[PDB]
Amino acid sequence: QLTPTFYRETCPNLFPIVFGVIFDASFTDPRIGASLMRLHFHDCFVQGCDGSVLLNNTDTIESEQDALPNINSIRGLDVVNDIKTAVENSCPDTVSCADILAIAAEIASVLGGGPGWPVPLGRRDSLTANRTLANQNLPAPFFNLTQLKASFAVQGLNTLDLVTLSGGHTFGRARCSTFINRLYNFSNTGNPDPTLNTTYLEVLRARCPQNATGDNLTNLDLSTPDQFDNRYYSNLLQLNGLLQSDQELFSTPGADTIPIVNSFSSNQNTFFSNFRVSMIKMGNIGVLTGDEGEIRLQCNFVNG
Ligand code: HEM
Ligand SMILES: [Ca+2]
Ligand SMILES: [Ca+2]
Repeated sequence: QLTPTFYRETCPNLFPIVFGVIFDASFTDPRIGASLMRLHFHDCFVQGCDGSVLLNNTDTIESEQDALPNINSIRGLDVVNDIKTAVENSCPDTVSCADILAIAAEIASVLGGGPGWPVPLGRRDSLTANRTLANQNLPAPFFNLTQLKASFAVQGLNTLDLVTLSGGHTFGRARCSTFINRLYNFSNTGNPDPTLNTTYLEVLRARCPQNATGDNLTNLDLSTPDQFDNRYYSNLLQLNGLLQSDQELFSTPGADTIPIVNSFSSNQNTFFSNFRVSMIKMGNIGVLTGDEGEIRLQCNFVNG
């Protein structure tokens, strides 16, 4: 039974240590926060929030890091190991990698202006990984509302939960290819997605030609690119949602989620509160406790 003081005696100043690490790691990278959060997300949806995603390729394991949604996309496993190293120098093999990811996501929010909350801890690391599962569990951006809702149900999350965690896109980056299909030829129609702001449609065609020498980066939130706030929901009202799965929350005739987007864009505090709740719920998926699993000494390889 996960408890926020699971380390009260075991690792007294756990939080202070990891907080410091993530803070210095931002002196040169104002994106590591968003990167760390999304990392905790990709862990939970596959096999459970058990760090299974941080495992590298072995003669015995085929890393999830090579699945369609992970390859050439997720980042920051480096800053992740720096945390482990510093935590170990204080609490020799007592804190799990799994928990470290969960603590990073909360700290990231606080460090970006967003809300905070007491993180329940006590999970244990796994001994396996599942690449194929990864491909069939993480939602893709070209999914329609029906599809998105179903993917969250598999995890035990509802419609509110879906629209609430999408707020994570209030900061961070995304490569051209992930949304370019709605810039020139949507649905084989030869024309741009009719639900994308025309002004933005230009700025975007600028950053993402119809053929260049590679994938350029662009902010998920044109309003407040690095700050955690309800701007992401406001943007939807003016058709400025970057990804296809973002806009669909508001521009899907019929809706169900529309009143919720409206609700949030109005009262940021309201949005903030559902979040704290939703993040806790997600951090409880397929957890390993008590004597299950182990305490990894190095987050990239299993003990031995
Ligand atoms: C509901 C389905 C979701 C879809 C379809 C989705 C899709 C994406 C895609 C395609 C990218 C960017 C393209 C790339 O860089 O390769 C991305 C980035 C991001 N997503 Fe999501 N995402 C989803 C849910 C979430 C959730 C639940 C969170 C966390 C609460 C989240 C947090 C982020 C962050 C912070 C980034 C950028 C991180 C960075 O800059 O490295 N996403 N997402
Ligand atoms: Ca996992
Ligand atoms: Ca923002």
